[PDB]
Formats: sequence, structure tokens, C-alpha cells
Amino acid sequence: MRTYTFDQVEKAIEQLYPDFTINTIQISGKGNDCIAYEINRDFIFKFPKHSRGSTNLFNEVNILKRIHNKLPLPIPEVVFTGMPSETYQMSFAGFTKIKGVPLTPLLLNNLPKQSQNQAAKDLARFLSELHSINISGFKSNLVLDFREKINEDNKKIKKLLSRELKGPQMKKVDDFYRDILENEIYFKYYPCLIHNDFSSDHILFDTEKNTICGIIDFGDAAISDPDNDFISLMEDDEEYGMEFVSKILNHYKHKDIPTVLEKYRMKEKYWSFEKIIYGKEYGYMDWYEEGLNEIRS
Ligand SMILES: NCC1=CC[C@@H](N)[C@@H](O)O1
Repeated sequence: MRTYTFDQVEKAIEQLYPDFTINTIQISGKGNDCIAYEINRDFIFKFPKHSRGSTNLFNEVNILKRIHNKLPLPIPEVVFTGMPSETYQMSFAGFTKIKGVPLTPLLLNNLPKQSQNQAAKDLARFLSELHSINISGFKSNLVLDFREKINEDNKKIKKLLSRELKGPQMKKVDDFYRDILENEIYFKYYPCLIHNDFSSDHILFDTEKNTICGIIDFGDAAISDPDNDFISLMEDDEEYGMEFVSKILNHYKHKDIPTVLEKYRMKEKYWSFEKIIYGKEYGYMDWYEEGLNEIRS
């Protein structure tokens, strides 16, 4: 997990774009993979915090570029690109800023039942279109082999929980990894392009028109189960309700909501194991302990 100063950032941009003038610069946000800088008022630059971050940055650029004018809501446009380095596919990248504020659940539930439904309608239209873009030209690296992932995780988990679990706990885990892997509902799906981190903080809203005016943060975008773009909004309190996601599902004409519900349940259980893995990948001891705790109950 590496760090940047403001001058390091200015320097990094100047050296590739010497004729770009930075008048103002502020940190607008930061996640696991990237720190984000608001440049002038018009641009968001992401700098990666590690190798994997950089790859996901690279992946965001290529995906934004290839869907640039293809969707019914605005989305970031790539304008500046950085360079490969030793272990980083992409030293930085610079995107247009999209006007709007996050469509928090709070902001959502304070909208009249009308503007609520329009937002649900508009989200279903964005998703339908995202999940319909033709996937044929996309390289294997831009897809998620989900069974390969669960197996990858399974191995990692054994390496890490060797010596943290009793054999009978470690077996309650084996049984979970096999209950999943012997269930085709998780893998028998029409893969398509997805946002894959589709959540209220990445949905921008125009309070003047009380309409959605943007979608951001395509770093995790990949070719995968279209259901994942609904499951990421279902969480109560943190995200929208279950009731609201049904509204979206129906404008979207999803023909099997109970399967979506089942995926959601699994996902929630599964998060303890991801916390463990990511806790170590990223160096979040707290995530690691939380994961360990939930597992022990
Ligand atoms: N359910 C917890 C949860 C899962 C997805 C994660 N990105 C987390 O932020 O919320």
C-alpha cells in the first residue's frame, strides 16, 4: 500500500503532459486500489496504491474507452493516461469529472415516491444496456472465471487458517466451499459486461432535476453474472432496500428474482472469507480479525 504527495502527483502528470497546467488539486476520495485527485475542477486522476490496483486501473481505462458512447447515463471519459512501469501496468489515469452527488440511501428515501420510481426506472435502463453490450471482442483477462475464483480462495483460506482453526471448524469451512461448488446456480449464467461494484456511492444524482445524472468507478468492471449488479444494492441500511431493488428488477424484466435473492444470501456469508483474504492482501488486520471472529461463531 504505497503513498503519494501532491508534488509527486503534479510531477508525474507534468512529465507526460507538459502543456497541462494544474491550477488546483485536492484529494477527492480513496479506496483500496487507488487514491483519487480532483484536478482543476474538471478532472479526477487516480493513482494506484499497489500493483493490483494498477492493473484494475488499466482495466478501467480500457473498458471506459470501449463503451464511451454506449450507455443512457453519462460516465467518465478517459482524457489522460499514464505509463507502464516495472510492476504497474498504469502509473495513473485522468478522467472527466461528472457533475452530481452520491445517491445515498438517505437522499433516496427523502425523495417523493415518484422521483424514487424514476431513479429505479433509470437504473434498470442503464443496467439493461450495460448487460447487452456485445462481449465478443473482450480478451480472457477481462473475464471472471468464478469457479476458478472460489477454488483460488479455497486454497488461500486453507494456507491462512491452517493453525487458526480447529479441524472441526476448518471442516465447517470445507463444507461451505463444497456446498457452493456443487451448486450450479452460481455458475450457470449468461455472462455479460458488468459494473461489478454497483452501489449507491457510485451513482451520481442531480438534486435540481431530482434525476440520476451519472455512474462512476468502473475499476472492478468485468465480464460476469449480471445478477452481481443487483446484489450490490440490496443491503439494508448500507445500500437500498430489497423492496427498491425489486422495482429495478422489474423495469429490467428480470424473469427470476428468487435466484437473485439466493445469490445475495451466499454473497453475505461469503464476505467473511473475503475479509480474511483481503485483510492479508491489503494489510487490514481489523478485517482479518472480524473475518476470523464471524467464522468462529
Ligand atoms: N455486505 C458487506 C459488504 C460487502 C461488499 C463489500 N464491498 C462491503 O463494502 O459491504
